Amino acid sequence: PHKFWNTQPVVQNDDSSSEYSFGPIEIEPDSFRKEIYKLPDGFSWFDCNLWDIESQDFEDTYQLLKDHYVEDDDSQFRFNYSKEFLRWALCVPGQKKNWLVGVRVNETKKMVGFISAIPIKVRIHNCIMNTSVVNFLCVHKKLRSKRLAPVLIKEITRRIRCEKIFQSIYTCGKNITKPFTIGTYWHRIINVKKLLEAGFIGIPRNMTMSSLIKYHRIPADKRIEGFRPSVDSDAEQICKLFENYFMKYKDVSNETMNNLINYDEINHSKELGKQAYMKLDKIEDLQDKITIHQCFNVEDVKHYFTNIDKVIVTYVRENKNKEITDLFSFFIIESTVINNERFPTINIAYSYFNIANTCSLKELFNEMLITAKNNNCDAFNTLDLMQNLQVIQDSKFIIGTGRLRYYVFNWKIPQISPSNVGIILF
Ligand SMILES: CCCCCCCCCCCCCC(=O)SCCNC(=O)CCNC(=O)[C@H](O)C(C)(C)COP(=O)(O)OP(=O)(O)OC[C@H]1O[C@@H](n2cnc3c(N)ncnc32)[C@H](O)[C@@H]1OP(=O)(O)O
Ligand SMILES: CCN(c1ccccc1)S(=O)(=O)c1ccc(Cl)c(C(=O)Nc2ccccc2N2CCCC2=O)c1
Ligand SMILES: [Cl-]
Ligand SMILES: [Cl-]
Repeated sequence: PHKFWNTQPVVQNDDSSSEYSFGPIEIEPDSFRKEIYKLPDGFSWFDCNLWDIESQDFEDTYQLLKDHYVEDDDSQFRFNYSKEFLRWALCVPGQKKNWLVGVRVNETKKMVGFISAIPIKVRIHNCIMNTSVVNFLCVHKKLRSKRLAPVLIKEITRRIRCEKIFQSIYTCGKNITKPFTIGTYWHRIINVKKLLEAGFIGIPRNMTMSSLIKYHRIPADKRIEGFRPSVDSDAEQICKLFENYFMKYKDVSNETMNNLINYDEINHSKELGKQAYMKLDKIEDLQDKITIHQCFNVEDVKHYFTNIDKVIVTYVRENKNKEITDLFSFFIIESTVINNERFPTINIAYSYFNIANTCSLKELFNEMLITAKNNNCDAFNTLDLMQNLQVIQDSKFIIGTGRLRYYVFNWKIPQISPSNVGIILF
Protein backbone atom coordinates (compact mmCIF):
# COMPACT_ATOMS: atom_id res chain seq x y z
CA PRO A 1 0.00 0.00 0.00
CA HIS A 2 1.33 3.45 -0.94
CA LYS A 3 1.93 6.03 1.76
CA PHE A 4 3.39 8.68 -0.58
CA TRP A 5 2.18 8.03 -4.13
CA ASN A 6 -1.41 7.77 -2.94
CA THR A 7 -1.15 11.51 -2.19
CA GLN A 8 0.13 12.66 -5.61
CA PRO A 9 -1.46 13.71 -8.94
CA VAL A 10 -0.75 10.50 -10.87
CA VAL A 11 -2.94 7.74 -12.20
CA GLN A 12 -3.34 5.12 -9.47
CA ASN A 13 -2.99 1.39 -10.07
CA ASP A 14 -6.69 0.87 -9.23
CA ASP A 15 -8.07 4.06 -10.82
CA SER A 16 -9.94 4.32 -14.11
CA SER A 17 -12.69 6.88 -14.66
CA SER A 18 -12.60 10.35 -16.25
CA GLU A 19 -14.35 10.92 -19.59
CA TYR A 20 -11.12 12.55 -20.88
CA SER A 21 -8.26 10.30 -21.95
CA PHE A 22 -5.65 13.11 -22.05
CA GLY A 23 -4.94 16.29 -20.14
CA PRO A 24 -3.67 17.61 -16.81
CA ILE A 25 -4.67 15.72 -13.68
CA GLU A 26 -4.85 18.97 -11.71
CA ILE A 27 -4.28 22.65 -12.51
CA GLU A 28 -2.77 24.19 -9.36
CA PRO A 29 -0.45 27.06 -10.41
CA ASP A 30 -0.84 29.10 -7.22
CA SER A 31 -1.38 26.64 -4.35
CA PHE A 32 1.81 24.56 -4.33
CA ARG A 33 4.12 24.52 -1.34
CA LYS A 34 7.13 26.77 -1.83
CA GLU A 35 8.97 26.30 1.47
CA ILE A 36 11.95 23.94 1.28
CA TYR A 37 11.42 20.45 2.76
CA LYS A 38 13.15 19.52 6.02
CA LEU A 39 15.63 16.67 6.06
CA PRO A 40 16.36 14.68 9.20
CA ASP A 41 18.65 16.30 11.73
CA GLY A 42 22.25 16.16 10.59
CA PHE A 43 21.57 16.33 6.83
CA SER A 44 21.65 19.23 4.36
CA TRP A 45 20.56 20.02 0.85
CA PHE A 46 23.11 21.29 -1.66
CA ASP A 47 23.04 22.31 -5.32
CA CYS A 48 25.34 19.78 -6.90
CA ASN A 49 28.21 21.40 -8.81
CA LEU A 50 28.32 19.31 -11.98
CA TRP A 51 29.44 22.47 -13.88
CA ASP A 52 33.09 21.71 -13.15
CA ILE A 53 34.03 18.13 -13.97
CA GLU A 54 36.95 18.42 -11.53
CA SER A 55 34.79 19.51 -8.57
CA GLN A 56 34.43 17.58 -5.32
CA ASP A 57 30.64 17.49 -5.85
CA PHE A 58 31.18 15.71 -9.15
CA GLU A 59 33.50 13.16 -7.54
CA ASP A 60 31.03 12.56 -4.69
CA THR A 61 28.10 12.15 -7.13
CA TYR A 62 30.13 9.75 -9.28
CA GLN A 63 31.05 7.64 -6.25
CA LEU A 64 27.50 7.72 -4.85
CA LEU A 65 25.99 6.39 -8.10
CA LYS A 66 28.87 3.98 -8.65
CA ASP A 67 28.18 2.18 -5.36
CA HIS A 68 24.45 2.83 -4.86
CA TYR A 69 22.57 3.32 -8.14
CA VAL A 70 20.40 0.88 -10.06
CA GLU A 71 21.21 -2.82 -10.00
CA ASP A 72 19.44 -5.59 -11.86
CA ASP A 73 17.03 -7.66 -9.75
CA ASP A 74 19.69 -10.36 -9.15
CA SER A 75 22.27 -7.74 -8.07
CA GLN A 76 24.79 -8.97 -10.64
CA PHE A 77 25.25 -5.58 -12.37
CA ARG A 78 25.17 -1.93 -11.32
CA PHE A 79 25.42 1.10 -13.60
CA ASN A 80 28.77 2.88 -13.44
CA TYR A 81 28.00 6.19 -15.16
CA SER A 82 31.12 8.16 -16.09
CA LYS A 83 31.51 11.83 -15.21
CA GLU A 84 31.60 12.69 -18.92
CA PHE A 85 28.25 10.91 -19.37
CA LEU A 86 26.68 12.65 -16.36
CA ARG A 87 27.86 16.02 -17.66
CA TRP A 88 26.26 15.30 -21.05
CA ALA A 89 23.01 13.87 -19.61
CA LEU A 90 22.41 16.64 -17.01
CA CYS A 91 24.13 19.87 -18.17
CA VAL A 92 21.64 20.28 -20.98
CA PRO A 93 20.38 23.43 -22.73
CA GLY A 94 18.15 25.42 -20.41
CA GLN A 95 19.19 23.47 -17.31
CA LYS A 96 18.87 25.20 -13.91
CA LYS A 97 21.63 24.94 -11.31
CA ASN A 98 19.16 24.15 -8.52
CA TRP A 99 17.72 21.15 -10.39
CA LEU A 100 20.84 19.09 -9.49
CA VAL A 101 20.06 18.23 -5.90
CA GLY A 102 22.34 16.54 -3.35
CA VAL A 103 22.04 15.42 0.28
CA ARG A 104 25.09 15.64 2.49
CA VAL A 105 25.76 14.34 6.00
CA ASN A 106 26.85 17.35 8.07
CA GLU A 107 29.14 15.35 10.35
CA THR A 108 31.05 13.53 7.63
CA LYS A 109 30.52 15.72 4.53
CA LYS A 110 29.58 12.53 2.62
CA MET A 111 26.99 12.79 -0.14
CA VAL A 112 24.27 10.23 0.57
CA GLY A 113 21.44 11.37 -1.69
CA PHE A 114 20.93 12.71 -5.21
CA ILE A 115 17.99 13.64 -7.40
CA SER A 116 17.97 15.55 -10.70
CA ALA A 117 15.61 17.11 -13.19
CA ILE A 118 16.30 18.22 -16.72
CA PRO A 119 14.10 20.49 -18.85
CA ILE A 120 12.70 18.94 -22.01
CA LYS A 121 10.01 19.82 -24.56
CA VAL A 122 7.33 17.26 -25.46
CA ARG A 123 4.28 16.70 -27.52
CA ILE A 124 1.53 14.64 -25.88
CA HIS A 125 -1.24 14.02 -28.42
CA ASN A 126 -2.81 17.40 -29.17
CA CYS A 127 -0.75 19.43 -26.63
CA ILE A 128 2.83 20.65 -26.49
CA MET A 129 4.60 21.82 -23.36
CA ASN A 130 7.87 22.43 -21.63
CA THR A 131 8.24 19.77 -18.98
CA SER A 132 10.83 17.93 -16.91
CA VAL A 133 12.47 14.53 -16.59
CA VAL A 134 13.39 13.31 -13.13
CA ASN A 135 16.30 10.84 -13.12
CA PHE A 136 19.26 9.57 -11.09
CA LEU A 137 17.29 9.38 -7.86
CA CYS A 138 19.66 7.63 -5.47
CA VAL A 139 19.92 7.06 -1.70
CA HIS A 140 22.91 5.44 0.00
CA LYS A 141 22.27 1.77 0.84
CA LYS A 142 22.63 2.35 4.57
CA LEU A 143 19.80 4.95 4.48
CA ARG A 144 17.26 2.88 2.56
CA SER A 145 13.72 2.12 3.74
CA LYS A 146 13.57 5.24 5.92
CA ARG A 147 11.13 7.22 3.74
CA LEU A 148 13.86 9.56 2.54
CA ALA A 149 13.08 9.13 -1.16
CA PRO A 150 9.70 10.93 -0.90
CA VAL A 151 11.50 13.91 0.66
CA LEU A 152 13.76 14.07 -2.39
CA ILE A 153 10.79 13.71 -4.75
CA LYS A 154 8.80 16.47 -3.02
CA GLU A 155 11.79 18.81 -3.03
CA ILE A 156 12.60 18.43 -6.72
CA THR A 157 8.84 18.78 -7.37
CA ARG A 158 8.95 22.13 -5.52
CA ARG A 159 11.96 23.31 -7.50
CA ILE A 160 10.32 22.37 -10.81
CA ARG A 161 7.01 24.05 -9.95
CA CYS A 162 8.90 27.25 -9.07
CA GLU A 163 9.92 27.35 -12.75
CA LYS A 164 6.21 27.20 -13.76
CA ILE A 165 6.40 23.55 -14.84
CA PHE A 166 3.80 21.19 -13.41
CA GLN A 167 4.40 17.88 -15.21
CA SER A 168 7.28 15.44 -15.31
CA ILE A 169 8.26 12.22 -17.03
CA TYR A 170 10.23 9.41 -15.40
CA THR A 171 10.97 5.74 -15.92
CA CYS A 172 11.52 3.03 -13.34
CA GLY A 173 12.54 -0.64 -13.30
CA LYS A 174 9.62 -1.28 -10.92
CA ASN A 175 5.88 -0.89 -10.77
CA ILE A 176 5.10 2.14 -8.59
CA THR A 177 1.79 3.61 -9.71
CA LYS A 178 0.04 2.81 -13.00
CA PRO A 179 2.48 3.18 -15.93
CA PHE A 180 1.26 4.61 -19.23
CA THR A 181 3.45 2.09 -21.05
CA ILE A 182 5.97 -0.65 -20.35
CA GLY A 183 9.19 -0.75 -22.38
CA THR A 184 10.99 -4.01 -22.95
CA TYR A 185 14.75 -4.04 -23.57
CA TRP A 186 16.29 -6.34 -26.18
CA HIS A 187 20.01 -7.23 -26.57
CA ARG A 188 22.12 -7.69 -29.64
CA ILE A 189 25.06 -9.58 -28.12
CA ILE A 190 28.43 -8.53 -29.56
CA ASN A 191 31.00 -10.15 -27.23
CA VAL A 192 29.42 -13.52 -26.46
CA LYS A 193 32.14 -15.14 -24.35
CA LYS A 194 32.75 -12.08 -22.19
CA LEU A 195 29.05 -11.59 -21.50
CA LEU A 196 28.63 -15.32 -20.78
CA GLU A 197 31.48 -15.16 -18.26
CA ALA A 198 30.00 -12.05 -16.72
CA GLY A 199 26.58 -13.72 -16.29
CA PHE A 200 24.81 -11.26 -18.60
CA ILE A 201 23.64 -14.10 -20.85
CA GLY A 202 23.40 -17.83 -20.33
CA ILE A 203 23.93 -20.67 -22.77
CA PRO A 204 20.92 -22.98 -23.27
CA ARG A 205 21.01 -26.65 -22.45
CA ASN A 206 20.87 -28.05 -25.98
CA MET A 207 23.34 -25.68 -27.64
CA THR A 208 27.11 -25.96 -28.12
CA MET A 209 29.38 -23.02 -27.39
CA SER A 210 30.17 -22.57 -31.08
CA SER A 211 26.43 -22.51 -31.87
CA LEU A 212 25.79 -19.74 -29.35
CA ILE A 213 28.73 -17.75 -30.73
CA LYS A 214 27.47 -18.23 -34.30
CA TYR A 215 23.90 -17.33 -33.35
CA HIS A 216 24.93 -13.86 -32.13
CA ARG A 217 27.63 -13.27 -34.78
CA ILE A 218 27.47 -9.99 -36.71
CA PRO A 219 27.88 -10.43 -40.48
CA ALA A 220 29.54 -7.24 -41.71
CA ASP A 221 29.18 -8.57 -45.28
CA LYS A 222 26.05 -6.51 -45.99
CA ARG A 223 26.89 -2.80 -45.61
CA ILE A 224 25.27 0.43 -46.78
CA GLU A 225 27.30 3.48 -47.72
CA GLY A 226 27.22 7.15 -46.86
CA PHE A 227 27.03 7.30 -43.04
CA ARG A 228 29.37 9.66 -41.21
CA PRO A 229 29.66 11.14 -37.70
CA SER A 230 27.49 14.18 -37.24
CA VAL A 231 29.18 17.54 -36.57
CA ASP A 232 27.79 20.72 -35.00
CA SER A 233 27.12 22.32 -38.41
CA ASP A 234 24.60 19.52 -39.14
CA ALA A 235 22.21 20.80 -36.48
CA GLU A 236 19.73 22.65 -38.70
CA GLN A 237 19.44 19.65 -41.04
CA ILE A 238 19.07 17.20 -38.19
CA CYS A 239 16.44 19.45 -36.63
CA LYS A 240 14.36 19.32 -39.80
CA LEU A 241 14.93 15.56 -40.06
CA PHE A 242 13.29 15.09 -36.63
CA GLU A 243 10.47 17.50 -37.49
CA ASN A 244 9.67 15.50 -40.61
CA TYR A 245 9.84 12.21 -38.71
CA PHE A 246 7.42 13.36 -35.96
CA MET A 247 5.04 14.78 -38.59
CA LYS A 248 5.14 11.44 -40.39
CA TYR A 249 4.27 9.35 -37.32
CA LYS A 250 1.97 11.75 -35.45
CA ASP A 251 -1.20 10.44 -33.80
CA VAL A 252 -3.29 13.56 -34.49
CA SER A 253 -4.71 15.01 -37.68
CA ASN A 254 -2.87 17.40 -39.96
CA GLU A 255 -5.20 20.13 -38.69
CA THR A 256 -4.50 19.45 -35.00
CA MET A 257 -0.76 19.11 -35.55
CA ASN A 258 -0.78 22.67 -36.91
CA ASN A 259 -2.87 23.93 -33.96
CA LEU A 260 -1.30 22.16 -31.01
CA ILE A 261 -2.40 23.38 -27.60
CA ASN A 262 0.58 25.10 -25.98
CA TYR A 263 0.13 24.19 -22.32
CA ASP A 264 2.69 26.77 -21.15
CA GLU A 265 0.33 29.56 -22.20
CA ILE A 266 -2.66 28.26 -20.18
CA ASN A 267 -1.20 26.46 -17.19
CA HIS A 268 -1.43 29.60 -15.05
CA SER A 269 -5.23 29.36 -14.91
CA LYS A 270 -7.68 26.70 -13.86
CA GLU A 271 -10.19 28.07 -16.38
CA LEU A 272 -7.84 28.22 -19.40
CA GLY A 273 -5.86 25.05 -18.62
CA LYS A 274 -9.04 23.04 -19.12
CA GLN A 275 -8.53 23.60 -22.85
CA ALA A 276 -5.97 20.80 -22.68
CA TYR A 277 -8.56 18.07 -21.93
CA MET A 278 -9.19 15.76 -24.87
CA LYS A 279 -11.29 12.67 -25.46
CA LEU A 280 -10.16 9.68 -27.50
CA ASP A 281 -12.86 7.95 -29.57
CA LYS A 282 -11.11 4.57 -29.47
CA ILE A 283 -7.59 3.47 -28.61
CA GLU A 284 -7.16 1.92 -32.07
CA ASP A 285 -7.03 5.53 -33.36
CA LEU A 286 -3.45 5.58 -32.03
CA GLN A 287 -2.29 2.35 -33.64
CA ASP A 288 1.30 2.49 -34.90
CA LYS A 289 1.56 6.27 -34.39
CA ILE A 290 3.59 8.24 -31.86
CA THR A 291 1.50 9.74 -29.07
CA ILE A 292 4.17 11.28 -26.85
CA HIS A 293 7.68 12.34 -27.80
CA GLN A 294 10.51 14.74 -27.06
CA CYS A 295 10.85 17.77 -29.35
CA PHE A 296 14.25 19.20 -30.28
CA ASN A 297 15.23 22.68 -31.34
CA VAL A 298 18.56 23.36 -33.01
CA GLU A 299 20.35 23.99 -29.71
CA ASP A 300 18.99 20.70 -28.35
CA VAL A 301 20.05 18.82 -31.49
CA LYS A 302 23.58 20.23 -31.21
CA HIS A 303 23.80 19.05 -27.58
CA TYR A 304 22.25 15.56 -27.81
CA PHE A 305 22.92 14.28 -31.36
CA THR A 306 26.69 14.62 -31.13
CA ASN A 307 29.75 12.41 -30.71
CA ILE A 308 31.55 12.17 -27.36
CA ASP A 309 33.97 9.28 -26.77
CA LYS A 310 32.40 6.54 -24.63
CA VAL A 311 29.20 8.60 -24.16
CA ILE A 312 27.18 9.27 -27.34
CA VAL A 313 27.46 8.27 -31.00
CA THR A 314 25.44 9.91 -33.84
CA TYR A 315 25.84 9.17 -37.56
CA VAL A 316 24.04 10.71 -40.52
CA ARG A 317 23.57 9.79 -44.16
CA GLU A 318 23.63 12.47 -46.88
CA ASN A 319 22.27 12.62 -50.43
CA LYS A 320 24.29 14.10 -53.29
CA ASN A 321 22.59 17.47 -52.68
CA LYS A 322 23.99 17.26 -49.11
CA GLU A 323 20.58 16.90 -47.56
CA ILE A 324 20.76 14.72 -44.48
CA THR A 325 18.33 11.89 -45.08
CA ASP A 326 18.98 9.41 -42.23
CA LEU A 327 20.29 9.28 -38.66
CA PHE A 328 21.24 6.70 -36.07
CA SER A 329 22.38 7.38 -32.54
CA PHE A 330 23.14 5.51 -29.35
CA PHE A 331 24.58 6.32 -25.94
CA ILE A 332 26.99 4.17 -23.98
CA ILE A 333 27.03 3.22 -20.29
CA GLU A 334 29.55 1.09 -18.43
CA SER A 335 28.22 -1.23 -15.76
CA THR A 336 30.00 -2.86 -12.84
CA VAL A 337 30.00 -6.67 -12.80
CA ILE A 338 29.59 -6.98 -9.04
CA ASN A 339 32.31 -9.07 -7.35
CA ASN A 340 33.64 -10.33 -10.68
CA GLU A 341 37.44 -10.33 -10.74
CA ARG A 342 37.74 -11.64 -14.35
CA PHE A 343 35.56 -8.98 -16.04
CA PRO A 344 34.81 -6.18 -13.56
CA THR A 345 32.88 -4.03 -16.06
CA ILE A 346 30.85 -4.33 -19.23
CA ASN A 347 30.07 -1.70 -21.84
CA ILE A 348 26.52 -1.46 -23.15
CA ALA A 349 25.24 0.69 -26.03
CA TYR A 350 21.64 1.97 -25.86
CA SER A 351 19.60 2.91 -28.94
CA TYR A 352 18.67 6.60 -28.74
CA PHE A 353 16.74 8.08 -31.73
CA ASN A 354 16.88 6.67 -35.25
CA ILE A 355 15.44 7.82 -38.55
CA ALA A 356 15.53 5.64 -41.66
CA ASN A 357 14.35 7.25 -44.89
CA THR A 358 16.66 5.92 -47.62
CA CYS A 359 17.24 2.42 -46.20
CA SER A 360 15.24 -0.03 -44.15
CA LEU A 361 15.22 0.28 -40.39
CA LYS A 362 16.98 -3.10 -40.11
CA GLU A 363 19.66 -1.82 -42.48
CA LEU A 364 20.11 1.31 -40.38
CA PHE A 365 20.31 -0.71 -37.18
CA ASN A 366 22.85 -3.04 -38.82
CA GLU A 367 25.21 -0.10 -39.55
CA MET A 368 24.64 1.11 -35.98
CA LEU A 369 25.38 -2.32 -34.50
CA ILE A 370 28.66 -2.47 -36.40
CA THR A 371 29.48 0.99 -35.17
CA ALA A 372 28.67 0.04 -31.58
CA LYS A 373 30.98 -2.97 -31.97
CA ASN A 374 33.67 -0.62 -33.25
CA ASN A 375 33.16 1.53 -30.14
CA ASN A 376 34.15 -1.44 -27.90
CA CYS A 377 30.59 -2.14 -26.74
CA ASP A 378 29.83 -5.66 -25.50
CA ALA A 379 26.11 -5.54 -26.36
CA PHE A 380 23.66 -3.21 -28.10
CA ASN A 381 20.34 -2.53 -26.32
CA THR A 382 17.08 -1.46 -27.96
CA LEU A 383 13.65 -0.84 -26.44
CA ASP A 384 10.49 -1.82 -28.25
CA LEU A 385 9.59 1.87 -28.48
CA MET A 386 8.79 3.84 -31.66
CA GLN A 387 9.21 1.49 -34.66
CA ASN A 388 11.95 -0.63 -33.09
CA LEU A 389 9.82 -3.80 -33.29
CA GLN A 390 10.61 -3.79 -37.02
CA VAL A 391 14.26 -4.58 -36.13
CA ILE A 392 13.57 -6.86 -33.16
CA GLN A 393 11.21 -9.11 -35.12
CA ASP A 394 12.75 -12.14 -36.80
CA SER A 395 16.24 -11.13 -35.72
CA LYS A 396 19.09 -12.16 -33.47
CA PHE A 397 17.98 -9.75 -30.73
CA ILE A 398 17.24 -11.59 -27.48
CA ILE A 399 15.02 -10.38 -24.68
CA GLY A 400 16.52 -8.53 -21.74
CA THR A 401 15.73 -9.10 -18.08
CA GLY A 402 13.63 -6.36 -16.51
CA ARG A 403 10.94 -3.96 -17.68
CA LEU A 404 10.94 -0.16 -17.95
CA ARG A 405 7.73 1.40 -16.64
CA TYR A 406 6.95 4.81 -18.17
CA TYR A 407 5.22 7.39 -15.95
CA VAL A 408 3.88 10.89 -16.29
CA PHE A 409 3.41 13.16 -13.28
CA ASN A 410 0.22 15.25 -13.37
CA TRP A 411 -0.99 14.29 -16.81
CA LYS A 412 -3.41 11.67 -18.07
CA ILE A 413 -2.22 9.35 -20.83
CA PRO A 414 -4.21 6.22 -21.64
CA GLN A 415 -2.36 2.97 -21.40
CA ILE A 416 -0.64 2.79 -24.77
CA SER A 417 1.78 0.61 -26.65
CA PRO A 418 5.51 1.32 -26.39
CA SER A 419 5.40 1.84 -30.18
CA ASN A 420 3.37 4.99 -29.36
CA VAL A 421 6.20 6.44 -27.22
CA GLY A 422 9.22 8.46 -28.33
CA ILE A 423 10.86 9.19 -25.00
CA ILE A 424 14.35 7.74 -24.33
CA LEU A 425 15.82 8.45 -20.86
CA PHE A 426 19.45 8.19 -19.76
C1 LIG B 1 6.00 18.75 -11.52
C2 LIG B 1 7.33 18.05 -11.25
C3 LIG B 1 7.19 16.67 -10.57
C4 LIG B 1 8.58 16.13 -10.21
C5 LIG B 1 8.54 14.72 -9.59
C6 LIG B 1 8.04 13.62 -10.55
C7 LIG B 1 8.15 12.22 -9.92
C8 LIG B 1 9.57 11.67 -9.89
C9 LIG B 1 9.66 10.41 -9.04
C10 LIG B 1 11.07 9.83 -8.96
C11 LIG B 1 11.58 9.37 -10.35
C12 LIG B 1 12.74 8.35 -10.25
C13 LIG B 1 13.40 8.06 -11.61
C14 LIG B 1 14.70 7.34 -11.30
O1 LIG B 1 15.69 7.90 -10.93
S1 LIG B 1 14.59 5.53 -11.45
C15 LIG B 1 16.00 4.88 -10.55
C16 LIG B 1 15.75 5.07 -9.04
N1 LIG B 1 16.99 4.79 -8.37
C17 LIG B 1 17.39 3.45 -8.00
O2 LIG B 1 16.69 2.51 -8.21
C18 LIG B 1 18.74 3.34 -7.31
C19 LIG B 1 18.74 2.30 -6.20
N2 LIG B 1 17.69 2.52 -5.21
C20 LIG B 1 17.70 3.68 -4.36
O3 LIG B 1 18.57 4.50 -4.44
C21 LIG B 1 16.54 3.73 -3.36
O4 LIG B 1 15.92 2.45 -3.31
C22 LIG B 1 15.49 4.76 -3.79
C23 LIG B 1 16.06 6.17 -3.66
C24 LIG B 1 15.05 4.52 -5.23
C25 LIG B 1 14.26 4.61 -2.89
O5 LIG B 1 14.67 4.85 -1.58
P1 LIG B 1 14.19 3.74 -0.50
O6 LIG B 1 14.28 2.33 -1.10
O7 LIG B 1 15.10 3.87 0.68
O8 LIG B 1 12.64 3.94 -0.21
P2 LIG B 1 12.06 5.06 0.86
O9 LIG B 1 11.73 4.28 2.10
O10 LIG B 1 12.99 6.21 1.06
O11 LIG B 1 10.66 5.52 0.21
C26 LIG B 1 9.73 4.59 -0.22
C27 LIG B 1 8.87 5.32 -1.16
O12 LIG B 1 9.54 5.66 -2.22
C28 LIG B 1 8.90 5.05 -3.46
N3 LIG B 1 9.81 4.71 -4.37
C29 LIG B 1 10.78 3.80 -4.30
N4 LIG B 1 11.49 3.78 -5.43
C30 LIG B 1 10.97 4.72 -6.25
C31 LIG B 1 11.26 5.19 -7.54
N5 LIG B 1 12.34 4.62 -8.33
N6 LIG B 1 10.52 6.16 -8.07
C32 LIG B 1 9.51 6.69 -7.37
N7 LIG B 1 9.19 6.28 -6.15
C33 LIG B 1 9.91 5.30 -5.56
C34 LIG B 1 8.05 3.87 -2.80
O13 LIG B 1 7.00 3.53 -3.80
C35 LIG B 1 7.63 4.32 -1.68
O14 LIG B 1 6.51 5.23 -1.66
P3 LIG B 1 5.01 4.60 -1.44
O15 LIG B 1 4.86 3.35 -2.23
O16 LIG B 1 4.94 4.35 0.05
O17 LIG B 1 3.90 5.57 -1.89
C1 LIG C 1 21.72 -6.72 -16.68
C2 LIG C 1 20.91 -5.87 -17.65
N1 LIG C 1 21.01 -4.41 -17.55
C3 LIG C 1 21.34 -3.68 -16.33
C4 LIG C 1 20.32 -3.62 -15.36
C5 LIG C 1 20.52 -2.90 -14.20
C6 LIG C 1 21.75 -2.27 -13.99
C7 LIG C 1 22.75 -2.32 -14.95
C8 LIG C 1 22.56 -3.02 -16.12
S1 LIG C 1 20.45 -3.50 -18.91
O1 LIG C 1 20.50 -4.20 -20.17
O2 LIG C 1 21.19 -2.25 -19.06
C9 LIG C 1 18.76 -3.25 -18.47
C10 LIG C 1 17.75 -4.07 -18.96
C11 LIG C 1 16.45 -3.86 -18.55
C12 LIG C 1 16.19 -2.83 -17.65
CL1 LIG C 1 14.55 -2.49 -17.08
C13 LIG C 1 17.21 -2.02 -17.20
C14 LIG C 1 16.99 -0.92 -16.21
O3 LIG C 1 16.97 -1.17 -15.05
N2 LIG C 1 16.90 0.42 -16.69
C15 LIG C 1 16.77 1.51 -15.75
C16 LIG C 1 16.01 1.41 -14.58
C17 LIG C 1 15.94 2.51 -13.72
C18 LIG C 1 16.64 3.67 -14.04
C19 LIG C 1 17.38 3.75 -15.21
C20 LIG C 1 17.44 2.65 -16.05
N3 LIG C 1 18.21 2.84 -17.26
C21 LIG C 1 19.57 3.63 -17.30
C22 LIG C 1 20.15 3.43 -18.55
C23 LIG C 1 18.99 3.07 -19.50
C24 LIG C 1 17.83 2.54 -18.54
O4 LIG C 1 16.85 1.98 -18.88
C25 LIG C 1 18.50 -2.21 -17.61
CL1 LIG D 1 8.94 19.73 5.87
CL1 LIG E 1 6.58 8.79 3.09
